[PDB]
Amino acid sequence: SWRKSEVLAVPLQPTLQQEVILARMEQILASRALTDDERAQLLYERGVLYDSLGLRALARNDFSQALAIRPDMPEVFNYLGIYLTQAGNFDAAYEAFDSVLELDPTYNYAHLNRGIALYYGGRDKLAQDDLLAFYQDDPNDPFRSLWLYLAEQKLDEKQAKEVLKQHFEKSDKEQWGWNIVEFYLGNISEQTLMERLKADATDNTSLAEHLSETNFYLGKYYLSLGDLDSATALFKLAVANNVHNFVEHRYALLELSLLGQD
Amino acid sequence: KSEVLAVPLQPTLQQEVILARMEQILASRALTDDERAQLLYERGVLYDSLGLRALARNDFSQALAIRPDMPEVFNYLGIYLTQAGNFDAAYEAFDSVLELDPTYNYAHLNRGIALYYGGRDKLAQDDLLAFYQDDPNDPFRSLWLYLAEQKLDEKQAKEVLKQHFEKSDKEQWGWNIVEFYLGNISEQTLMERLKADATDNTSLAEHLSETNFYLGKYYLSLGDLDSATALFKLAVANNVHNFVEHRYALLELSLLGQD
Repeated sequence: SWRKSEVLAVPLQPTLQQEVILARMEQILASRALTDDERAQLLYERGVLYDSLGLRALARNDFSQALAIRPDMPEVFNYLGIYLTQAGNFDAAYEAFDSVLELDPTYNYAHLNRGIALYYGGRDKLAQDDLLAFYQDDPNDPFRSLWLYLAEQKLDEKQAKEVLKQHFEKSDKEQWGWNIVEFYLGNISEQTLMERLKADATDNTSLAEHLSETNFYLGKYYLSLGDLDSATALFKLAVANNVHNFVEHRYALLELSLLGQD
Repeated sequence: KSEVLAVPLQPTLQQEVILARMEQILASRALTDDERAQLLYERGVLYDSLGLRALARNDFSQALAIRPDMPEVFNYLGIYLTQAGNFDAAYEAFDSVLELDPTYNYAHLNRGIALYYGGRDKLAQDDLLAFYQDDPNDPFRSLWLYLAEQKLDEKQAKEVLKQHFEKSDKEQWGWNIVEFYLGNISEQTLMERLKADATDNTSLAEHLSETNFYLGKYYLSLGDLDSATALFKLAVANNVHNFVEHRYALLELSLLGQD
């Protein structure tokens, strides 16, 4: 009923170019004219594309095949750890991100992703160490502050908001996601946030991507207030955008999976 | 509040396992032309069901090149032509379907829909009446016939819908939507019945996909573009890629966006 009043995108669809590329990849992979390094590479690329299309099992199959050809692929263990997190296997996810960082200690995203895994794994203090490390590599990225806030808020919400406020204040305030931060701080209404979101989006994909991020963070906000019905609706609304490779899409599905259990 | 939404449908592990296996079989020289054609068709159907309609059309076209007597393939190719807005070419594809196989009934539904979208409502009504006649208890056949008749004569279209409802067993869930069309119940009541009838996330998504399309068409026919647009997006958000209502919610949204 209320759903007709929401800010909504057309759920994202595969593009023709993406489909053309997958068709060509099938043909090249089928041919006998690739060296192992060229194969491992192409399998990784196809895996990234399939993940981006929401086909995470086909992505996993490709990543794993590439890894068996070329073991030195932090990029693959990264995806594998994300998928373990999405599956609720946090212990194994930690071991995957540990492998990422042993192969390549500069592969940053493993801190983000291991942090998220630790968060969902109930290890808030350790999550903060990884998410702080990630934040430090780019303090202007509002999503890094949002994740650090999430990891501090169960323990000390008051302090979490003080920290988030400090992060917002230090930042250049340029990237759109700081709006989500201002909503979390109580500076703006949800109406103001949604207005700002529609105003910023200029086509369907930018709209879908804002709604995927924003509805996930609104979902977590309501969830942490104990409003399960709003949280649920908001996670569903996030996923409806079909931004398959966003962290917020992944963990919106995860949060829905957790609400479905209880 | 959350119960009027489904979790958007996702590929299942089995669907992805089947695709991976299909790739390796197609890469082999183990297939006769007839086996290859069939496997290509099957992959195409799966691709289609996952929303990967260009990969599907690739498989379908290749299958047809190997085995030209495939009404099944022309039917999908017709559907894609309708989705793409190429209604004349769509009519020709469905013509080929029916010339290869006059009993390929769904071609009449699909050509009907294509004629509707192509603005040929009287021609669309011949195909949709014929499709109706083949299964009068299928509410969706009455809904599409109604949609086609209502632009020409709304009073008459309603009176035929009313007779179709009356004559039907009124069992299938789609008759609820017909009841809303007929003015018997409120939209809220429809959505309450939908929630009560769905059993799990996939049937909820499938109901929401159908229902939101027909609600969107109702609003669109009243000139309420905003409600329509929301409803069509809400239909698509279910990810029921292979439903008529999904395909044409997407088409309607492309027509609305073109404006």
